[PDB]
Amino acid sequence: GSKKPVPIIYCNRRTGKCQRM
Amino acid sequence: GSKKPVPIIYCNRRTGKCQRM
Repeated sequence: GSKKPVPIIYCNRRTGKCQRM
Repeated sequence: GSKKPVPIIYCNRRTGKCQRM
């Protein structure tokens, strides 16, 4: 319940990946 | 100057702040 309610992510173009916080 | 083209940010609710990558 830390990233579910809050759509906080970070896509690192360097590695072409994205995840939630 | 890489986050300009790519709208990659990260708002840390913990500190209630958001910035670009």
